[PDB]
Amino acid sequence: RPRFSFSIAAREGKARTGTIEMKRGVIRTPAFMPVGTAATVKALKPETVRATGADIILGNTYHLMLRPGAERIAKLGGLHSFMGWDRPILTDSGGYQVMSLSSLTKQSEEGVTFKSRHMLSPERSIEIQHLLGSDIVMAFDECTPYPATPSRAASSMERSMRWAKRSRDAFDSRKEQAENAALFGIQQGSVFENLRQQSADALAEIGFDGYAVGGLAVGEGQDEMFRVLDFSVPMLPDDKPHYLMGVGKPDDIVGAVERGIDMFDCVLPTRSGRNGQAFTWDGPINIRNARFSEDLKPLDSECHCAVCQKWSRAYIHHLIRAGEILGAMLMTEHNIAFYQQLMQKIRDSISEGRFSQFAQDFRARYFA
Amino acid sequence: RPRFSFSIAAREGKARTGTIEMKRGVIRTPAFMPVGTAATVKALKPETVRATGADIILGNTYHLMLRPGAERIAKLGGLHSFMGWDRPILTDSGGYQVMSLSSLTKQSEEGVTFKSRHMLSPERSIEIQHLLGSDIVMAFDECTPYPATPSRAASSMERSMRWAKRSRDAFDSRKEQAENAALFGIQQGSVFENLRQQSADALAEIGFDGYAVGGLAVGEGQDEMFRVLDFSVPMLPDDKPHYLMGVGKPDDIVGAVERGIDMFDCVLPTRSGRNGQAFTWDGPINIRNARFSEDLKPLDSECHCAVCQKWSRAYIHHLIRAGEILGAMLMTEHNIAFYQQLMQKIRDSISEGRFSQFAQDFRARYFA
Ligand SMILES: Nc1nc(=O)c2cc3nc(NCCN4CCCCC4)[nH]c3cc2[nH]1
Ligand SMILES: Nc1nc(=O)c2cc3nc(NCCN4CCCCC4)[nH]c3cc2[nH]1
Ligand SMILES: [Cl-]
Ligand SMILES: [Cl-]
Ligand SMILES: [Zn+2]
Ligand SMILES: [Zn+2]
Repeated sequence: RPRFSFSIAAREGKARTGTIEMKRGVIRTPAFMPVGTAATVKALKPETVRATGADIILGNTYHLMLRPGAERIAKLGGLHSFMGWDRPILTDSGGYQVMSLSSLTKQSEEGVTFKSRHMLSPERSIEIQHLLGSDIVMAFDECTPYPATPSRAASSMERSMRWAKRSRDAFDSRKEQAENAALFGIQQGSVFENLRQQSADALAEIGFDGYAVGGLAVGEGQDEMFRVLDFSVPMLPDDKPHYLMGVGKPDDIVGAVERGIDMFDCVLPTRSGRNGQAFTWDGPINIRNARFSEDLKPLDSECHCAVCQKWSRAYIHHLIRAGEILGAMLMTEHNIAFYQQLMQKIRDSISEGRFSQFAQDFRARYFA
Repeated sequence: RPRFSFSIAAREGKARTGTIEMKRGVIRTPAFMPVGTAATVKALKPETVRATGADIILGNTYHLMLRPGAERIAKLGGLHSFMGWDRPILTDSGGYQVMSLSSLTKQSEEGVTFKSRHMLSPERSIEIQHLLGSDIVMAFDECTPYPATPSRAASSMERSMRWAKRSRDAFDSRKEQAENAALFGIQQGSVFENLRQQSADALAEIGFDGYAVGGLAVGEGQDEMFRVLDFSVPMLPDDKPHYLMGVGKPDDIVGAVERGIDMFDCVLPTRSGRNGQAFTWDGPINIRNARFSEDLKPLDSECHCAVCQKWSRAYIHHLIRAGEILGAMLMTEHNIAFYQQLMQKIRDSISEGRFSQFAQDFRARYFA
């Protein structure tokens, strides 16, 4: 198996479908990555994550470096062995989470020091991801807060680009990592076209295996996110994967694919599952609602998941009302399966040249 | 398949091993029943409960009548369909739980009224268990508090015996229930030999499919519980199953089998699993302890369960420390599997006439 090979099998407008081949497996694109921040996709065994159709999951440098620790995970045989997931794992670099979750931060050209006292930098981030045994390593960046003035966005993006080069160099210096893993760069520039262009130029000059659109899904809303994607995605190399970080709701995913995105991750299906929200083709439902107390239908009428084959809305309603762990388990498995089925329909429709019609049909029903 | 047929295949001293055949499946005895109070064995899919080796699970009249409701479960197709467990279910009658969990109770010859305002009586308890579709129905009784004076124990036991007859009559009046389910009586009498005898006599005169030893595991401790079992179990009909309610720790189970008990239920493996206690052949361990943070061994070195085949102590330690649902799932599956393996070893050793040696070996190692 190759270290990293991206093939585009079909296109429709800006949308693409294909595969990334890696040593630990094949990733079908457009891809959705379930989030496994604490070395677990919450409430699911890895075998169940795979059963839903997931090809790859997301982990986090920031969380794992704090608990259980990067050196510790390496001593225990690496993240794959530790959590029992043998397929590809993409790890975020800490760039976002250090600023989102830390009680106090000190930012400088060297990197970021923070209180959980720890340090992250391009070099340390890449080293941690090496110790974890990540398959797709993210460059260490800064997710510019929204909104930002053009000047603040510019200085932030420029620092990220210097950090991108340091990330590239650190990754390339570690022979085993360079041989077995892939490195993605992260575009910044807030909502500004000229900065997005400068960022894309800088990343392409360095050269990466894939390119993430960073700095979005940070409160700007779908209209603005789509506006920025409209000009930002075409700036990235066409022949490499495009990864939209932290997106999103089903309609966000469809629109982002229409704009050239190949990869997604989001806590929504897992988190909202635990909170009682189930995704269906007719839009989300809250299973806690009294209207479901005697509803014998599955969560979704078409869904092929094991939950929908076996249990009723009424039962899951009871479980979630009761605070039962099995409620969280079943809701989560269903939601992750729903997300994977969405990605499968997207892939199939692009392959068949009917993605535009799929997007239209999807929205008409989902938002009816 | 028969409604109810108990066969004893082998004996050693007071210990027996055999099978109960019922319409929904065979129960190997001595049997351990995982507890499923809220219509779920906490943190496990029914398929996982079955995978551990369980033949039958326990449900509760008291909890289910309050949430989601007995009529509601019947409208939804019965408890088996509702929760997705198609094998036998034994339901406790509410006799214990109404007094243990209710905020206020009023006790009379008719039954018990309580605040969650509801009513339980022999007739209502049997009706609820009918609506649930229970396979083994428990008589509605009173679990005498411990300690009790001989006179208080006597009056309590006598009321339970009158309630046992009312339970028998209510069950027999419902043709579908009498055709498809079994009814067990519950012996009371606290710690007093003469009262236990009077209770056994009363139950045998009425006639039941099985006989539970009630009124124990209520704070008396193992020495006293065993002392009472020594004289109480031989009073019950030899040719019917003997069920010790609410027991217990592994050593309690072994000693109770040595005293003629065929059936057990306890929340210990599930509850203590969630709390970080794992059962092993060398005694329980608390997986949260720092000593496990880098321990690559499975929870137990011999255990055949899926958890022990795949994950380390170190990983489970991390999960439980982090409050992750998967931690609860894995600990629970392992503990329930451990309990089932204990029952299998008990069954095999009695079958082979080496149970005494097994009990000795078990204790020497478990308590080393
Ligand atoms: N290294 C790095 N750089 C980014 O610019 C970035 C940008 C991101 N934007 C998000 N948004 C997450 C949105 N999420 C939606 C569901 C509820 C929780 C928040 N996650 C991100 C992660 C990111 N990681
Ligand atoms: N109907 C009925 N009658 C009883 O005499 C009875 C006696 C019981 N004794 C227990 N003890 C439960 C012990 N358990 C150990 C693990 C922690 C929680 C308490 N459960 C019982 C249930 C019972 N149910
Ligand atoms: Cl997210
Ligand atoms: Cl118990
Ligand atoms: Zn489903
Ligand atoms: Zn095990």
